[PDB]
Amino acid sequence: DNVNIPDSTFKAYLNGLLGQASTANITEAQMDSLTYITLANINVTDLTGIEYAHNIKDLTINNIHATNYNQISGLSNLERLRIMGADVTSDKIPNLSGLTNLTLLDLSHSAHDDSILTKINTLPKVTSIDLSYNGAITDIMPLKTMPELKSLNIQFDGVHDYRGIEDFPKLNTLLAYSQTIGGKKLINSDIKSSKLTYNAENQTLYVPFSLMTERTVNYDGYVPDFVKSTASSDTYFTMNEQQVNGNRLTITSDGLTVSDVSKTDFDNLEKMEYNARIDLSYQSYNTPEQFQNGGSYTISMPIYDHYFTVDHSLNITADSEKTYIENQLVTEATFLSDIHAKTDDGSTVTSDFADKVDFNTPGTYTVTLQSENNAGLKATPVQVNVTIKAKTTITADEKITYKVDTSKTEAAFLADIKATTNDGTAITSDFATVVDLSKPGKYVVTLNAENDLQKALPVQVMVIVEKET
Ligand SMILES: [Mg+2]
Ligand SMILES: [Mg+2]
Ligand code: NA
Repeated sequence: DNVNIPDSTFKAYLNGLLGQASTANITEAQMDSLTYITLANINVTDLTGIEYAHNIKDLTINNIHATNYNQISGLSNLERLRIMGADVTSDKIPNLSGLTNLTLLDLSHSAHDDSILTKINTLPKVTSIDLSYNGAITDIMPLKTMPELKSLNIQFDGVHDYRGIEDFPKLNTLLAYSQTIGGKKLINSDIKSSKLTYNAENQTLYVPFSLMTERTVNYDGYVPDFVKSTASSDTYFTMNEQQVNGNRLTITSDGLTVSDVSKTDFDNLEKMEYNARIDLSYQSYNTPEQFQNGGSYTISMPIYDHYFTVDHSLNITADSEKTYIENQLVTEATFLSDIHAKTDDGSTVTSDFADKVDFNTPGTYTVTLQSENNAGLKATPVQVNVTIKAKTTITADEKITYKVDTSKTEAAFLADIKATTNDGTAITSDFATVVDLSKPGKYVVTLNAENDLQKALPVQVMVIVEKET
């Protein structure tokens, strides 16, 4: 019954509580006398022995740079827990389902992500949570399953979607003002320039707000607008990492318009960033009814940040090899169908196929596809390997002559007339339904030959059976 507390600074703290020397020993009975533990702004790196304090109702930890927090997983009699630090990532917290008398949970000012929720949504008696100041917390819907949750703080947190909230069984307070959507867990899109609009007569660039796909949606489906201010604090818009001056911006409910944009400027556009405020103010949206009974539901004035990568290329995708046979003929049009040649726009594809592919010399030929949809076509060309295969050709003798009542098998006959194809393709025959060999005369057996790719032109052999003396 004397307790292992490996951290000198941690034990030092605890001895100060018991009025003993900083380096004194501590007793399973001494641990059990403890009503609270408050570690703040001291470098404590391991919490072992805590697993020991079975009687604390208050654990309060701020900025201690602990490696993890595992050892708290079963303090059944703990009522109020608080752990804050810029380094407290979500992994450092164990699952908290043991904490069966916990009413209060504050993990504010930390570096948690969404994986924290599935550790804390199994808490039976938690009335309130503060996940305030966690920028990487982006969706709070998993907390709908907690039975007693009444109050939730997510101030300054990057949540964007409130659809589901009425699922909360007992919630009457959501504090959710000033989210910074895309602040920690970045939002990026890779996009075709076709999705934008360049007008050369006005020299204007238009960017449709329909691209801002992670924008705030209130619980009832309401989608607030971006502010229309072109002040740097309100809108921060970037082209190729260069901030565009307010004087050039015009903002509507549909999108944003830049003036003074040249054709060269537009073509050179590789990146945009849209960082702006959302127009959602005091008393400007619906509140669900749960929160109207003397609670509060503020989801106001969020901030949105959205990175863009712009692609002006038009690219062509098609099957990249094909096989025809030796001397049949194909028209470029039939060629393109076969390989399914397509521009990414739905414009034209040309080719040199008629130039490169030689149908009379079996082999493999490089066709290069090209396409010019644009005012111009920096449409990089994609190559296709067209393959010609040898025509499957039977060769044989054309006459053979046998005595009556000679016995002959089919395979003997094909051997006798040196019947053969150019590729290992099997010859079929009407031989044994055409020749008699009991009755003299002239019999015409036709040879044939087929494979996966072609049928040969049939060949005739004249089998003469002569009544010889
Ligand atoms: Mg801004
Ligand atoms: Mg109102
Ligand atoms: Na708090």
